[PDB]
Amino acid sequence: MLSPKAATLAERSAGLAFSLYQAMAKDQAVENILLSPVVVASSLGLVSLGGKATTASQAKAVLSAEQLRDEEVHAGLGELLRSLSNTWKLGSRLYGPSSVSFAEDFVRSSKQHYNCEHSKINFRDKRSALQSINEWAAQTTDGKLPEVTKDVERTDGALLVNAMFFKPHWDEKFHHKMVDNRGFMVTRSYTVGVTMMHRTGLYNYYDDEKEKLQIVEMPLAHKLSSLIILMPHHVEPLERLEKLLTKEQLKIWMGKMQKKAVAISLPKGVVEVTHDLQKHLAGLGLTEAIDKNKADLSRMSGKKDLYLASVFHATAFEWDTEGNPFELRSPKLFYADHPFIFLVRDTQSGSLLFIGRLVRPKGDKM
Repeated sequence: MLSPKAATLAERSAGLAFSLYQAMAKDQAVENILLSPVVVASSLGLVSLGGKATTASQAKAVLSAEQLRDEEVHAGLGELLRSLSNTWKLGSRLYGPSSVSFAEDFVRSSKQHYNCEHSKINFRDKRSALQSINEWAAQTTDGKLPEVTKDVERTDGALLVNAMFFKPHWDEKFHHKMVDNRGFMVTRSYTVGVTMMHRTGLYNYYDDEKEKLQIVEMPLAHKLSSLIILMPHHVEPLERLEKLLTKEQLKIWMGKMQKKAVAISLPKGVVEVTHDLQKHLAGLGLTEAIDKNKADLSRMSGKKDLYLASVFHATAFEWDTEGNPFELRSPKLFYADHPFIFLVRDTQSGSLLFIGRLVRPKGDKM
Protein backbone atom coordinates (compact mmCIF):
# COMPACT_ATOMS: atom_id res chain seq x y z
CA MET A 1 0.00 0.00 0.00
CA LEU A 2 1.28 3.42 -1.24
CA SER A 3 1.38 6.74 0.71
CA PRO A 4 -1.52 9.18 -0.10
CA LYS A 5 0.87 11.47 -2.07
CA ALA A 6 2.18 8.49 -4.19
CA ALA A 7 -1.51 7.33 -4.67
CA THR A 8 -2.61 10.80 -5.98
CA LEU A 9 0.44 10.90 -8.29
CA ALA A 10 -0.56 7.45 -9.65
CA GLU A 11 -4.00 8.83 -10.55
CA ARG A 12 -2.54 11.71 -12.55
CA SER A 13 -0.03 9.32 -14.32
CA ALA A 14 -2.98 7.37 -15.82
CA GLY A 15 -4.72 10.65 -16.82
CA LEU A 16 -1.47 11.53 -18.56
CA ALA A 17 -1.12 8.01 -20.10
CA PHE A 18 -4.62 8.31 -21.70
CA SER A 19 -3.79 11.87 -23.02
CA LEU A 20 -0.53 10.51 -24.44
CA TYR A 21 -2.20 7.40 -25.98
CA GLN A 22 -4.81 9.66 -27.68
CA ALA A 23 -2.16 12.04 -29.07
CA MET A 24 -0.17 9.15 -30.56
CA ALA A 25 -3.31 7.37 -31.84
CA LYS A 26 -4.05 10.52 -33.98
CA ASP A 27 -0.64 10.17 -35.68
CA GLN A 28 -1.27 8.13 -38.84
CA ALA A 29 2.43 7.06 -38.79
CA VAL A 30 1.83 5.24 -35.43
CA GLU A 31 0.82 1.53 -35.48
CA ASN A 32 1.41 -0.19 -32.13
CA ILE A 33 1.21 1.90 -28.92
CA LEU A 34 2.79 0.82 -25.61
CA LEU A 35 3.03 3.18 -22.61
CA SER A 36 3.88 2.76 -18.94
CA PRO A 37 2.13 5.57 -17.02
CA VAL A 38 4.75 5.65 -14.23
CA VAL A 39 7.74 5.64 -16.59
CA VAL A 40 6.17 8.57 -18.51
CA ALA A 41 5.58 10.44 -15.20
CA SER A 42 9.22 9.80 -14.05
CA SER A 43 10.43 11.44 -17.34
CA LEU A 44 8.55 14.63 -16.29
CA GLY A 45 9.95 14.08 -12.76
CA LEU A 46 13.50 14.11 -14.23
CA VAL A 47 12.74 17.39 -16.12
CA SER A 48 11.59 18.99 -12.76
CA LEU A 49 14.83 17.71 -11.13
CA GLY A 50 17.05 18.84 -14.04
CA GLY A 51 15.27 22.14 -14.90
CA LYS A 52 14.88 25.71 -13.64
CA ALA A 53 12.02 28.33 -14.19
CA THR A 54 8.96 27.39 -16.35
CA THR A 55 10.97 24.41 -17.75
CA ALA A 56 10.69 22.67 -14.32
CA SER A 57 7.36 24.32 -13.23
CA GLN A 58 5.68 23.02 -16.46
CA ALA A 59 6.91 19.48 -15.67
CA LYS A 60 5.18 19.75 -12.23
CA ALA A 61 2.12 21.34 -13.94
CA VAL A 62 1.73 18.38 -16.49
CA LEU A 63 1.98 16.02 -13.50
CA SER A 64 -0.62 18.25 -11.61
CA ALA A 65 1.82 18.34 -8.68
CA GLU A 66 2.15 22.15 -8.44
CA GLN A 67 0.72 22.11 -4.84
CA LEU A 68 3.53 19.63 -3.81
CA ARG A 69 7.13 20.25 -2.68
CA ASP A 70 9.72 19.18 -5.33
CA GLU A 71 11.07 16.44 -3.04
CA GLU A 72 7.48 15.21 -2.35
CA VAL A 73 7.17 14.71 -6.12
CA HIS A 74 10.47 12.92 -6.54
CA ALA A 75 9.77 10.71 -3.44
CA GLY A 76 6.30 9.75 -4.70
CA LEU A 77 7.47 8.90 -8.22
CA GLY A 78 10.43 6.95 -6.84
CA GLU A 79 7.91 5.12 -4.55
CA LEU A 80 5.68 4.22 -7.51
CA LEU A 81 8.76 3.08 -9.51
CA ARG A 82 9.89 0.83 -6.65
CA SER A 83 6.27 -0.49 -6.32
CA LEU A 84 6.66 -1.89 -9.94
CA SER A 85 9.54 -4.19 -8.96
CA ASN A 86 8.01 -6.64 -6.35
CA THR A 87 8.28 -10.31 -16.18
CA TRP A 88 9.41 -6.73 -15.37
CA LYS A 89 12.70 -5.11 -16.53
CA LEU A 90 13.20 -1.35 -16.52
CA GLY A 91 16.25 0.84 -17.28
CA SER A 92 16.59 4.64 -17.48
CA ARG A 93 19.64 6.33 -18.99
CA LEU A 94 20.37 9.97 -19.85
CA TYR A 95 22.68 10.50 -22.86
CA GLY A 96 24.36 13.82 -23.34
CA PRO A 97 27.00 15.00 -25.88
CA SER A 98 30.69 14.24 -25.08
CA SER A 99 31.15 18.04 -24.53
CA VAL A 100 28.51 17.97 -21.70
CA SER A 101 29.41 17.20 -18.06
CA PHE A 102 26.40 16.28 -15.83
CA ALA A 103 25.98 18.10 -12.45
CA GLU A 104 27.11 15.95 -9.45
CA ASP A 105 24.01 17.10 -7.58
CA PHE A 106 21.69 16.10 -10.48
CA VAL A 107 23.45 12.70 -10.88
CA ARG A 108 22.99 12.10 -7.11
CA SER A 109 19.23 12.84 -6.92
CA SER A 110 18.34 11.25 -10.33
CA LYS A 111 20.09 8.03 -9.33
CA GLN A 112 18.39 8.24 -5.88
CA HIS A 113 14.75 8.72 -7.01
CA TYR A 114 14.60 7.62 -10.63
CA ASN A 115 17.48 5.11 -10.67
CA CYS A 116 18.72 7.13 -13.67
CA GLU A 117 21.97 6.17 -15.38
CA HIS A 118 24.14 8.85 -17.05
CA SER A 119 26.34 8.51 -20.12
CA LYS A 120 28.23 10.78 -22.49
CA ILE A 121 27.87 9.98 -26.17
CA ASN A 122 29.37 11.30 -29.40
CA PHE A 123 27.04 11.76 -32.34
CA ARG A 124 30.02 12.67 -34.58
CA ASP A 125 29.92 8.83 -34.96
CA LYS A 126 26.21 7.97 -35.43
CA ARG A 127 26.91 4.20 -35.76
CA SER A 128 28.61 4.22 -32.29
CA ALA A 129 26.07 6.50 -30.62
CA LEU A 130 23.27 4.21 -31.87
CA GLN A 131 25.24 1.06 -31.01
CA SER A 132 25.72 2.34 -27.42
CA ILE A 133 22.01 3.15 -26.92
CA ASN A 134 20.85 -0.15 -28.52
CA GLU A 135 23.45 -2.25 -26.63
CA TRP A 136 22.39 -0.60 -23.35
CA ALA A 137 18.71 -1.27 -23.99
CA ALA A 138 19.44 -4.88 -25.08
CA GLN A 139 21.33 -5.66 -21.84
CA THR A 140 18.58 -3.93 -19.75
CA THR A 141 15.94 -6.24 -21.30
CA ASP A 142 18.33 -9.24 -21.72
CA GLY A 143 17.96 -9.15 -25.49
CA LYS A 144 14.16 -8.76 -25.61
CA LEU A 145 14.45 -5.18 -27.03
CA PRO A 146 17.61 -5.42 -29.25
CA GLU A 147 17.14 -2.03 -30.95
CA VAL A 148 15.61 1.14 -29.61
CA THR A 149 16.11 3.44 -32.62
CA LYS A 150 17.62 3.18 -36.11
CA ASP A 151 18.44 6.92 -36.11
CA VAL A 152 18.96 9.85 -33.72
CA GLU A 153 17.16 12.88 -35.26
CA ARG A 154 18.40 15.66 -32.86
CA THR A 155 22.06 15.62 -31.70
CA ASP A 156 22.37 19.09 -30.01
CA GLY A 157 20.53 17.92 -26.82
CA ALA A 158 19.93 15.30 -24.14
CA LEU A 159 18.44 11.86 -24.83
CA LEU A 160 16.31 10.13 -22.19
CA VAL A 161 16.06 6.38 -22.88
CA ASN A 162 13.65 4.10 -21.05
CA ALA A 163 14.12 0.44 -21.98
CA MET A 164 11.41 -1.97 -20.74
CA PHE A 165 10.51 -5.63 -20.82
CA PHE A 166 7.09 -6.75 -19.54
CA LYS A 167 5.54 -10.22 -19.79
CA PRO A 168 2.01 -10.76 -18.30
CA HIS A 169 1.92 -13.98 -16.19
CA TRP A 170 -1.68 -15.31 -16.22
CA ASP A 171 -3.38 -16.32 -12.95
CA GLU A 172 -4.63 -19.40 -14.98
CA LYS A 173 -2.10 -20.34 -17.71
CA PHE A 174 -2.72 -21.28 -21.33
CA HIS A 175 -1.66 -24.91 -22.12
CA HIS A 176 1.76 -24.83 -23.86
CA LYS A 177 0.33 -26.95 -26.74
CA MET A 178 -2.84 -24.82 -27.27
CA VAL A 179 -0.97 -22.88 -29.93
CA ASP A 180 -1.33 -22.82 -33.75
CA ASN A 181 -0.87 -20.68 -36.86
CA ARG A 182 -3.62 -18.17 -37.73
CA GLY A 183 -4.13 -15.03 -39.81
CA PHE A 184 -4.27 -11.63 -38.05
CA MET A 185 -6.13 -9.00 -40.03
CA VAL A 186 -4.24 -5.71 -39.71
CA THR A 187 -6.82 -4.24 -42.11
CA ARG A 188 -9.74 -5.87 -44.01
CA SER A 189 -7.32 -6.21 -46.98
CA TYR A 190 -4.08 -7.18 -45.16
CA THR A 191 -3.50 -10.41 -43.20
CA VAL A 192 -0.29 -11.34 -41.40
CA GLY A 193 0.58 -14.90 -40.25
CA VAL A 194 0.66 -15.16 -36.45
CA THR A 195 0.84 -17.83 -33.73
CA MET A 196 -2.35 -17.89 -31.67
CA MET A 197 -2.63 -19.12 -28.12
CA HIS A 198 -6.04 -20.43 -27.07
CA ARG A 199 -7.82 -20.97 -23.71
CA THR A 200 -11.36 -21.36 -22.25
CA GLY A 201 -12.08 -20.27 -18.68
CA LEU A 202 -14.22 -18.08 -16.43
CA TYR A 203 -13.47 -14.41 -17.26
CA ASN A 204 -15.01 -10.95 -16.56
CA TYR A 205 -16.79 -10.19 -19.80
CA TYR A 206 -18.93 -7.55 -21.48
CA ASP A 207 -20.39 -7.44 -24.99
CA ASP A 208 -21.45 -3.84 -25.76
CA GLU A 209 -24.05 -4.41 -28.52
CA LYS A 210 -24.70 -0.63 -28.81
CA GLU A 211 -21.04 0.39 -29.34
CA LYS A 212 -20.13 -2.86 -31.17
CA LEU A 213 -17.21 -4.15 -29.07
CA GLN A 214 -16.16 -6.83 -26.56
CA ILE A 215 -14.34 -6.34 -23.30
CA VAL A 216 -12.54 -9.10 -21.36
CA GLU A 217 -10.45 -9.00 -18.09
CA MET A 218 -7.68 -11.60 -17.81
CA PRO A 219 -6.30 -11.63 -14.20
CA LEU A 220 -2.50 -11.77 -13.83
CA ALA A 221 -0.65 -13.87 -11.17
CA HIS A 222 -2.34 -13.94 -7.76
CA LYS A 223 -5.04 -11.46 -8.94
CA LEU A 224 -2.71 -8.57 -7.94
CA SER A 225 -3.23 -6.99 -11.41
CA SER A 226 -5.27 -7.85 -14.55
CA LEU A 227 -5.08 -7.36 -18.32
CA ILE A 228 -8.17 -5.81 -19.98
CA ILE A 229 -8.78 -6.16 -23.76
CA LEU A 230 -11.20 -3.92 -25.77
CA MET A 231 -11.87 -5.20 -29.31
CA PRO A 232 -14.39 -3.86 -31.89
CA HIS A 233 -16.85 -6.39 -33.37
CA HIS A 234 -15.65 -5.71 -36.95
CA VAL A 235 -12.14 -5.60 -38.48
CA GLU A 236 -11.93 -1.78 -38.51
CA PRO A 237 -9.40 0.93 -37.49
CA LEU A 238 -9.21 1.66 -33.75
CA GLU A 239 -10.07 5.35 -34.43
CA ARG A 240 -13.78 4.87 -33.61
CA LEU A 241 -13.23 2.86 -30.40
CA GLU A 242 -10.51 5.32 -29.28
CA LYS A 243 -13.13 8.17 -29.42
CA LEU A 244 -15.02 6.25 -26.67
CA LEU A 245 -11.83 5.55 -24.70
CA THR A 246 -12.21 7.77 -21.58
CA LYS A 247 -11.64 7.17 -17.80
CA GLU A 248 -15.45 7.44 -17.30
CA GLN A 249 -16.42 5.09 -20.16
CA LEU A 250 -13.86 2.55 -19.02
CA LYS A 251 -15.41 2.73 -15.52
CA ILE A 252 -18.97 2.28 -17.04
CA TRP A 253 -17.76 -0.77 -19.08
CA MET A 254 -16.05 -2.41 -16.14
CA GLY A 255 -19.15 -2.07 -14.00
CA LYS A 256 -21.09 -3.92 -16.73
CA MET A 257 -18.58 -6.88 -16.85
CA GLN A 258 -19.61 -10.26 -15.34
CA LYS A 259 -17.79 -13.63 -14.87
CA LYS A 260 -18.74 -15.85 -17.89
CA ALA A 261 -17.13 -18.81 -19.79
CA VAL A 262 -14.97 -17.20 -22.51
CA ALA A 263 -12.86 -18.84 -25.28
CA ILE A 264 -9.87 -16.43 -25.52
CA SER A 265 -7.53 -16.51 -28.56
CA LEU A 266 -4.56 -14.10 -28.58
CA PRO A 267 -1.55 -13.62 -30.89
CA LYS A 268 1.48 -15.13 -29.06
CA GLY A 269 4.77 -13.24 -29.33
CA VAL A 270 6.98 -10.31 -28.34
CA VAL A 271 5.80 -6.87 -29.46
CA GLU A 272 8.70 -4.38 -29.71
CA VAL A 273 7.50 -0.74 -29.59
CA THR A 274 9.64 2.38 -29.46
CA HIS A 275 8.12 5.79 -29.01
CA ASP A 276 9.87 9.15 -28.95
CA LEU A 277 7.51 10.98 -26.59
CA GLN A 278 9.34 14.35 -27.17
CA LYS A 279 6.87 15.50 -29.91
CA HIS A 280 3.82 14.68 -27.79
CA LEU A 281 5.17 16.24 -24.58
CA ALA A 282 4.85 19.77 -25.98
CA GLY A 283 1.15 18.90 -26.52
CA LEU A 284 0.77 17.92 -22.83
CA GLY A 285 2.18 21.21 -21.55
CA LEU A 286 5.95 20.54 -21.50
CA THR A 287 6.68 23.20 -24.14
CA GLU A 288 9.96 24.76 -22.84
CA ALA A 289 12.05 21.65 -22.08
CA ILE A 290 11.91 20.38 -25.71
CA ASP A 291 13.15 23.54 -27.56
CA LYS A 292 16.86 24.47 -27.88
CA ASN A 293 16.13 28.23 -27.41
CA LYS A 294 13.44 27.91 -24.69
CA ALA A 295 14.86 25.13 -22.40
CA ASP A 296 16.60 25.77 -19.09
CA LEU A 297 18.12 22.49 -17.77
CA SER A 298 20.89 24.33 -15.91
CA ARG A 299 20.37 22.29 -12.73
CA MET A 300 21.13 19.21 -14.89
CA SER A 301 24.31 20.58 -16.74
CA GLY A 302 25.11 24.23 -17.47
CA LYS A 303 26.07 23.43 -21.11
CA LYS A 304 24.79 26.16 -23.53
CA ASP A 305 21.38 25.46 -25.06
CA LEU A 306 21.06 21.93 -23.67
CA TYR A 307 17.41 20.88 -24.06
CA LEU A 308 15.48 17.61 -24.06
CA ALA A 309 15.93 16.35 -27.65
CA SER A 310 14.29 12.90 -27.11
CA VAL A 311 12.40 10.76 -24.63
CA PHE A 312 12.59 7.15 -25.83
CA HIS A 313 9.90 4.93 -24.41
CA ALA A 314 10.99 1.49 -25.74
CA THR A 315 9.06 -1.60 -24.59
CA ALA A 316 9.14 -5.32 -25.39
CA PHE A 317 5.72 -6.74 -24.38
CA GLU A 318 5.54 -10.52 -24.53
CA TRP A 319 2.33 -12.44 -24.99
CA ASP A 320 3.13 -16.00 -23.87
CA THR A 321 1.15 -19.05 -22.61
CA GLU A 322 2.85 -19.15 -19.19
CA GLY A 323 0.99 -18.39 -16.04
CA ASN A 324 0.10 -20.02 -12.70
CA PRO A 325 -1.24 -23.65 -12.75
CA PHE A 326 -4.93 -24.93 -12.69
CA GLU A 327 -21.29 -24.82 -18.75
CA LEU A 328 -17.89 -24.18 -20.44
CA ARG A 329 -19.31 -26.16 -23.51
CA SER A 330 -20.86 -22.95 -25.02
CA PRO A 331 -18.40 -20.08 -24.12
CA LYS A 332 -18.51 -16.52 -25.49
CA LEU A 333 -15.88 -16.23 -28.27
CA PHE A 334 -13.11 -13.64 -27.86
CA TYR A 335 -10.96 -14.22 -30.97
CA ALA A 336 -8.31 -11.45 -31.33
CA ASP A 337 -7.63 -11.68 -35.13
CA HIS A 338 -7.81 -7.87 -35.63
CA PRO A 339 -6.50 -4.74 -33.79
CA PHE A 340 -7.49 -4.23 -30.13
CA ILE A 341 -6.75 -1.85 -27.19
CA PHE A 342 -5.37 -3.26 -23.91
CA LEU A 343 -4.70 -2.05 -20.35
CA VAL A 344 -2.81 -3.53 -17.36
CA ARG A 345 -4.41 -2.36 -14.11
CA ASP A 346 -3.30 -2.90 -10.47
CA THR A 347 -6.21 -4.81 -8.86
CA GLN A 348 -5.86 -3.35 -5.34
CA SER A 349 -5.33 0.35 -6.30
CA GLY A 350 -6.81 0.65 -9.83
CA SER A 351 -3.58 2.31 -10.99
CA LEU A 352 -2.66 1.92 -14.70
CA LEU A 353 0.49 -0.11 -15.28
CA PHE A 354 0.07 -0.09 -19.09
CA ILE A 355 -2.00 1.26 -21.93
CA GLY A 356 -1.53 0.22 -25.54
CA ARG A 357 -2.89 -1.16 -28.77
CA LEU A 358 -1.88 -4.11 -30.98
CA VAL A 359 -2.26 -3.20 -34.66
CA ARG A 360 0.64 -5.08 -36.32
CA PRO A 361 1.97 -8.17 -34.56
CA LYS A 362 5.51 -9.44 -35.24
CA GLY A 363 4.96 -11.91 -38.10
CA ASP A 364 4.76 -13.14 -41.72
CA LYS A 365 2.97 -10.50 -43.92
CA MET A 366 0.76 -12.60 -46.33
